[PDB]
Amino acid sequence: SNAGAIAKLIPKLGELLVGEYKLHKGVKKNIEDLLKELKTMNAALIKIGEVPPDQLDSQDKLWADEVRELSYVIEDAVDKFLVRVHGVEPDDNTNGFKGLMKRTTKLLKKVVDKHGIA
Repeated sequence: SNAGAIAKLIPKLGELLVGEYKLHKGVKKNIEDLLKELKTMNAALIKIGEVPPDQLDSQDKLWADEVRELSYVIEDAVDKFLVRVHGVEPDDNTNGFKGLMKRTTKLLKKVVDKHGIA
């Protein structure tokens, strides 16, 4: 699977959506959001994958790459579980949500031109 690595992250985020963590409801809100994007992005490769590599351009290659690199951020999703026992507390500032929401919206704005992913 060329983009399988990204698809394997689907369940990775679901672990926090199932209710298996020691955090408030406001925390999981960050996880459900991440998966919400990958859910459409990943599935997109399946629909758009129908076309040959000739249709893809120098930019298209970056579109998918940006989604793959995002996997690095997903690690924090489950890491939040250990961060608890560590003594550290959740913070909207430290969480850097501004970087995740901005990194996602950028990719989503590109998919909206295909189907209109809100």
